[PDB]
Amino acid sequence: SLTTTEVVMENVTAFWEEGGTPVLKDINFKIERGQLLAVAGSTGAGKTSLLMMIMGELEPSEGKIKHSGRISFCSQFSWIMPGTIKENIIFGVSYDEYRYRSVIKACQLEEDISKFAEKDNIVLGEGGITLSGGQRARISLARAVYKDADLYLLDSPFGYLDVLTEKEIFESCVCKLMANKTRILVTSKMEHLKKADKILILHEGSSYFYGTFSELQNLDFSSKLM
Ligand SMILES: Nc1ncnc2c1ncn2[C@@H]1O[C@H](COP(=O)(O)OP(=O)(O)OP(=O)(O)O)[C@@H](O)[C@H]1O
Ligand SMILES: [Mg+2]
Repeated sequence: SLTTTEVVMENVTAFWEEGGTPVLKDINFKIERGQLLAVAGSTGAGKTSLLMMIMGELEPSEGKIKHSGRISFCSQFSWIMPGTIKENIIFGVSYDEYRYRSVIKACQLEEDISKFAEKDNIVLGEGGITLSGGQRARISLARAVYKDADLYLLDSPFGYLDVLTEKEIFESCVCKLMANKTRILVTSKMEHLKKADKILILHEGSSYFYGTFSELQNLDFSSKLM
């Protein structure tokens, strides 16, 4: 009877356009501190909107959202500010060389940085147009992981990566480096769902499944979707 709960949603319904159809309807879940929740579902299902509710950017019309803590958010827009790679990753936080190194290794940036003589000190322009798609994605993830937060909201960080790079980062970063952090990972990959503490599958704004992977194996659409 000591509770470890970090995020709760109870009977949550929300509208982006207050009057039409809800973007999220009757959503219920809870995440305990240090757990990984995988959020899956087709394009447009409401996955990012769910993260937005957690961040206070979308308010419910019904229900309650409970969370107290610092959030770090890795958006679908893999964005880059003018400045160095190092400056992009640290992004206004205090510098901790041990932490910085652990994050660049876990996000598979070691080999990319170590390529130039100027290492991670070379200035990027806004957009980081001289980087590869995957470099931009990894720098964006590294930024979110470097922040010292209580809840990590990782919105499909692996979209632009090849399947081998994605596997290595999911294992080193999400599963290992962040093992004791509360994480919500938007992903529909079945291998990732296996490793999650809990799973929420959304469909057209409603909950299609919520529970453990063993509870999912016992039941489908998810096997088509993943
Ligand atoms: N800020 C917003 N204002 C108005 N409508 C929005 C907003 N954000 C999302 N929507 C709409 O709500 C629906 C759900 O969008 P959302 O971004 O949550 O989907 P998603 O599950 O993240 O999809 P994807 O996998 O494509 O990223 C979409 O039809 C989208 O057009
Ligand atoms: Mg999205």
